[PDB]
Amino acid sequence: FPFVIFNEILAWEAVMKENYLVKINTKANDSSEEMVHRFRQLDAKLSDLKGLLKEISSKIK
Amino acid sequence: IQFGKYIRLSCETLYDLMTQHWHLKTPNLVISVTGGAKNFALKPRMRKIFSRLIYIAQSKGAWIFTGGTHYGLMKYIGEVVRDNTISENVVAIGIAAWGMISNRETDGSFLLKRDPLYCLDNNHTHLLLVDNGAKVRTQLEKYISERVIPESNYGGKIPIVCFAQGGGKETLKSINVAIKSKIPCVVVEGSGRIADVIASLVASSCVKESLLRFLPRTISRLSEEETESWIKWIKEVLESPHLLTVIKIEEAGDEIVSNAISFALYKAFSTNEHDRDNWNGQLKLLLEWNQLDLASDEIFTNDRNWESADLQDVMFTALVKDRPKFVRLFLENGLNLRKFLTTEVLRELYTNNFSSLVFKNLQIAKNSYNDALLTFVWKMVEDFRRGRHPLQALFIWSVLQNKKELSKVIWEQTRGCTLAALGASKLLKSMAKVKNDINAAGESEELANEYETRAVELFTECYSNDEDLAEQLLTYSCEAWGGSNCLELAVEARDQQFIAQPGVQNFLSKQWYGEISRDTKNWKIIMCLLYYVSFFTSPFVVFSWNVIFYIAFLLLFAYVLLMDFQKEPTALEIILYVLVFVLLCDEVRQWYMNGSKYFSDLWNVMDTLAIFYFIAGIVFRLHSDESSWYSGRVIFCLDYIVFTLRLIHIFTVSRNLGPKIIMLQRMMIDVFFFLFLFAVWMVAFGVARQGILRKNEHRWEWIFRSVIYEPYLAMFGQYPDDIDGTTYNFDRCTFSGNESKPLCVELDANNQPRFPEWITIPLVCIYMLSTNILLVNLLVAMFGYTVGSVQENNDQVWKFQRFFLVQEYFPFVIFNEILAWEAVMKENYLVKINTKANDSSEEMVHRFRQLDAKLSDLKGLLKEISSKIK
Amino acid sequence: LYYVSFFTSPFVVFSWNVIFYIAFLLLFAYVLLMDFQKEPTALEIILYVLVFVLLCDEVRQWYMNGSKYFSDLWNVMDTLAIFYFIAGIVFRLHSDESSWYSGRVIFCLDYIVFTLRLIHIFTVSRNLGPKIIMLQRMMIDVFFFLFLFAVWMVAFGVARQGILRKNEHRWEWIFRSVIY
Amino acid sequence: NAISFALYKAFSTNEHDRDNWNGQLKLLLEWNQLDLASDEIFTNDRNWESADLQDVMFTALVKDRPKFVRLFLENGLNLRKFLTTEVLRELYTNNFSSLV
Amino acid sequence: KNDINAAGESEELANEYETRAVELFTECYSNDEDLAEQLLTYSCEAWGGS
Ligand SMILES: CC(C)CCC[C@@H](C)[C@H]1CC[C@H]2[C@@H]3CC=C4C[C@@H](OC(=O)CCC(=O)O)CC[C@]4(C)[C@H]3CC[C@]12C
Ligand SMILES: CC(C)CCC[C@@H](C)[C@H]1CC[C@H]2[C@@H]3CC=C4C[C@@H](OC(=O)CCC(=O)O)CC[C@]4(C)[C@H]3CC[C@]12C
Ligand SMILES: CC(C)CCC[C@@H](C)[C@H]1CC[C@H]2[C@@H]3CC=C4C[C@@H](OC(=O)CCC(=O)O)CC[C@]4(C)[C@H]3CC[C@]12C
Ligand SMILES: CC(C)CCC[C@@H](C)[C@H]1CC[C@H]2[C@@H]3CC=C4C[C@@H](OC(=O)CCC(=O)O)CC[C@]4(C)[C@H]3CC[C@]12C
Ligand SMILES: CC(C)CCC[C@@H](C)[C@H]1CC[C@H]2[C@@H]3CC=C4C[C@@H](OC(=O)CCC(=O)O)CC[C@]4(C)[C@H]3CC[C@]12C
Ligand SMILES: [Ca+2]
Ligand SMILES: [Ca+2]
Repeated sequence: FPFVIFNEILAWEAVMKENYLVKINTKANDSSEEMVHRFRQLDAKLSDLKGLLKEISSKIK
Repeated sequence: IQFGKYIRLSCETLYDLMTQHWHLKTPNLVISVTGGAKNFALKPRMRKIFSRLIYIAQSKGAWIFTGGTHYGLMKYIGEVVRDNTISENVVAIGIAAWGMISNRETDGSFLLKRDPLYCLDNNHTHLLLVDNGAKVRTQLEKYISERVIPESNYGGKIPIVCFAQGGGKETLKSINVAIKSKIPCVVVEGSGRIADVIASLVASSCVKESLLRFLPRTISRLSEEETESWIKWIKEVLESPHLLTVIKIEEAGDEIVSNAISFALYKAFSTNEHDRDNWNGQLKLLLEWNQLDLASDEIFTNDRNWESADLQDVMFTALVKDRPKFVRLFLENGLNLRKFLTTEVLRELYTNNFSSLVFKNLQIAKNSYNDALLTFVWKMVEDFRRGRHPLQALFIWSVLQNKKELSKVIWEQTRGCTLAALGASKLLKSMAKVKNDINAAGESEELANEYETRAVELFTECYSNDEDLAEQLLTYSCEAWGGSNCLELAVEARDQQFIAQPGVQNFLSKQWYGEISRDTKNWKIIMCLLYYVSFFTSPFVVFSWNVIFYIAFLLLFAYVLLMDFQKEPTALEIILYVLVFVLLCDEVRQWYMNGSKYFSDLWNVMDTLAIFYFIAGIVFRLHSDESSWYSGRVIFCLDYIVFTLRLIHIFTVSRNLGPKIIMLQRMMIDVFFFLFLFAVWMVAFGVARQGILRKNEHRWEWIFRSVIYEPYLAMFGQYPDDIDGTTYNFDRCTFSGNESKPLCVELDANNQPRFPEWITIPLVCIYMLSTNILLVNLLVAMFGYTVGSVQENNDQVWKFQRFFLVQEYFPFVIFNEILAWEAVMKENYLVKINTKANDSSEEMVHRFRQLDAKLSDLKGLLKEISSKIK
Repeated sequence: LYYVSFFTSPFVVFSWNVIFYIAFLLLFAYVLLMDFQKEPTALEIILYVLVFVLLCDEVRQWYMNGSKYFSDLWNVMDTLAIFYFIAGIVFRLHSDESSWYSGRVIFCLDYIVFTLRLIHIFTVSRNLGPKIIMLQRMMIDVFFFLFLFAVWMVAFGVARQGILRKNEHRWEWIFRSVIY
Repeated sequence: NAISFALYKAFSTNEHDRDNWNGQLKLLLEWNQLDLASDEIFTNDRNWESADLQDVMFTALVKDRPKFVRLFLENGLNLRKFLTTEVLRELYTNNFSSLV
Repeated sequence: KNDINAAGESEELANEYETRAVELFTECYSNDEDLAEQLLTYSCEAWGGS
């Protein structure tokens, strides 16, 4: 006891860190617990429906 | 080149260069049409898609054709290719245009501050430079798609996918000449200029209603004669939508690339008009990719052309390539698993695809932990390796290799699924105990705790129906799949949740009370202590008449030891020699009802040395010498403790003492910490207490009477009774070394006690503070946390060892419809599993999909009425 | 050289520093009780070597760190363990029983400080380990208890002297009856 | 989101500042309108070089525009090239607050 | 500590980047652990001291 006294690893992280930063900046979008964004996507065609009937209203008259 | 290889081409033999001199032939080819994007919005969704794309391309070993320059997506493609190649292989060939390269040289190294030219990308290892004064790239698309590979399930043809995301004329032209060529499988995305136009369109004026919301600032720079030509291209692009696939913004899920690549590769495979008859190739194509919902809807939902007899070669490759949802799809559409699992198919499953890393891990278990079911499977796995309920043999194959989702599929096809959910938990707990890995160990224990909870909810559903039918399942060997029944198989694997459940606990209480009508009262049976003889058949009474025999054994062993035990062994002392032989014979029987798990029990060691010290007591007694006859009585006295402390372990059945005695075996780490602190404090104080006395001999053992023993009595209250001052040399001490009194305080010429007494008095008062208060009262808190923490676990532990005490069952003692009932109830269980994923239904986003299915039908019906008025 | 590579892991280097330390305390025990004559005997000098080893091992902890070594609390106690030991050799080598006995008392009081290092050495053991660090959280519960006990001792002990009455009381018969 | 949208809609339609994407970016940087700066300025690949994106980057750091620092890096900006020895000197002497 | 809300928020962000490094390393360790354990020994081109 007194004798005691007297490349590939970086590339491996770069793939896995990239999948981490991807997983962060989309999980705010993968929250998605409200269909109020999908509610916005519904009424995008209801203006197109009434406008297409307004365009056919000029063709009969 | 230095910043790879390059070549300056001119507008077939290109492919002869890239393969015979350069790298390997490919089973895939993904092409990202861009390159003019010196500026590119690398959004996290566009970053997600092209990072999962190259990971997909590395599983198959593709080439990737990009723009080749150092900006935008091609810089990002090369960065993800380079990191994936270092950590099959992806080659990222760039195809640039040689008039747009900045610093042309003619092993040449490559290197103005606002140049409109392009820097070459560093991480494209092979570059193609087209000379002039897009064409040869699309011709290289058409040649590789016509290149015939015989070892493929695509019909050959080297599956080519084109990824369109950007905009401009240079890609809009490159989608037409893609689609004009056969099999481009162009895939568009919902982010970009042109790729957002073609995504929205899936009339000549209706096209220009789009592409001005998406490309408003390039048509104002365009002539009127060219915007009809731009409309003319998107006319031809939208002509064949079976080569166009969209990755929508709303599908921001997982595997959105492989659900877009394989959908594009299937849409250009089902429309060749000679492979539409070939449903086999479309199934093997849909099996490499994980597209299950396309393989069900497009292949199996017509009843068109199959026999469920050539569904076997696609089944064998669905097992070994880990397709758990496709094993389930082949069994839903008709596949006899007891006929598919021949003796040859299991031989090809146990020799080749059974990984030898698992088989060497079972070679570890042949010496480390020798069990009874492990030696049952070793003959079976080495039966086929040396080349019967075979469906459970496939279940063994899938649970050993930790295939979690596949084993849940094969579990639902067994005939005892109530049984095999425990035997899988036994095999998995063996492998999770042989620890050479950490995440593989931490997941194999997880799946062992899935199949244990799977067997728990099975049995509570079994028990909430007819319980005598449910209790009859626990006794079946079940055509000898395992060694033992469903009840003992949870015991060998220590499935404590399965025995703490109220079905088994009510079963064991019925088996312990025996023929006695259960729940009379516990008092009335003791008041009752060939119908009179059948009372004395229940193991509750056989237990009680082994306690009464044991207490009367101890009362005889008491009376022999105190009033009897003369020089020769008297009359009653011989009856004690008979009663220890009975307890010796009862431990011979426990060496006969078990081989070596009897020795694995701790308390079945203590009762052997209880007999071993007793038979040593008869040896020291029969010597007729008081130098040895008295030491015979001392061994019999010390043996009385070991026999009386067996009355603790006998009363672990009592439902009141029972949990508390097993609770007592959890305090032994709180005690051994307390004894460690107390022994160090005893030696530190007891040796420093000898700054009072001073001599050289001290008997070698007057030290331990004063250094160890006298501070030991201070814990129960002794407090240095008359050595710590104003107690002179009147008695208790010798000055000499005789007699056995502890020797005197060191003195002076004044014959005064030399010890300073301002040091020894606060030394004792510190020690009496610590070990009597700052230590024992600490032990209560560490006891008090233990009963707070392990109490809900001790109930499961006591209910677990409650089985062995019922399993154990006076010298006269020593010397069809049930399967049909489970088949209905198991069928309602497997129905309830595979629809509860659909009965989750907590989001109306599926109903949101059902809403807009008619809004296209509404606007289209108004488009159809628009032609009738005009 | 496979037998020697067993003795390279720090688990064994820890164990052979415990066995050395326990045998240091067993020698320090046997010197303090049966030995320790007027001149320092044969075995007593081997104790002077073993305290120099623990002095050199604290020099090394003053060399693997500069001042975070002193920021540790338990790396202060083992320095005054050596400092009271080297003070013990000073009071011993005087050849005067007025001072030679007080050399043995310092060596006796030093035996507590060296034995209470065996508490801090066994904070690795995964069983005693959490509980010894748990023991350093009770010192605010104890110092509250000692505060309540000392105020109750003085309030009762002084009011216990509506029994006796004198004027001198040695200045220290009070503490034998009011506190002790 | 209503003031800056109104100020942008009357800035992109002057027919002499529609060529000036630099002024429409500095306008959209004072207000925190990120989704308008992405969709209306960066989603055409119309006219920038990612070399005069540096003066708008330096004012996106010192005026605490965290979502616009992210927007300039998504659309191409070499941060190891933008952070010269001079830019860090102008970041450690002036905008590095001396209370810190 | 000369402020209170600035102190109570600077300790919060220190506990964000600590939990950010924890979920990084559990993702590092659930992959190849000898690769993950080799990260803990790198000076990493001498950014910090240790
Ligand atoms: C000199 C020696 C050999 C005589 C032995 C004396 C005791 C060791 C024996 C005789 C009386 C026994 C007890 C008599 C009554 C029972 C109640 C029994 O608890 C229950 O029955 C639970 C239900 C209930 O509350 O009644 C558990 C064992 C116990 C305590 C026995 C424990 C061991 C005892 C104390
Ligand atoms: C002079 C001597 C021989 C007479 C002493 C009488 C005992 C030897 C008898 C009378 C009460 C008996 C006990 C009464 C009931 C208990 C609890 C019983 O455990 C139970 O699970 C039933 C009680 C419950 O479940 O609440 C096991 C037997 C036991 C220990 C019996 C063991 C033997 C006992 C102690
Ligand atoms: C903090 C509390 C909870 C702990 C209580 C500590 C006391 C139990 C100890 C600490 C100091 C001790 C005293 C310190 C030294 C003296 C003198 C001693 O007599 C002499 O040494 C004579 C010296 C002289 O006067 O010349 C007798 C014991 C006595 C009273 C001790 C009595 C008990 C005391 C008060
Ligand atoms: C006169 C003096 C100097 C002699 C010293 C006697 C004790 C201070 C020593 C000798 C025996 C030692 C113990 C022997 C065995 C171990 C077990 C060890 O615990 C474990 O190994 C945990 C794993 C397990 O349960 O085995 C912790 C230290 C401990 C208690 C030691 C603590 C200190 C002890 C009591
Ligand atoms: C006459 C004297 C010299 C003989 C006394 C024997 C002890 C000096 C030896 C035998 C048991 C040893 C101990 C056995 C195992 C422990 C626990 C070990 O801590 C662990 O983490 C391993 C145990 C675990 O992780 O459960 C550290 C060393 C230690 C204290 C060892 C220290 C030295 C000990 C006490
Ligand atoms: Ca037994
Ligand atoms: Ca130290």
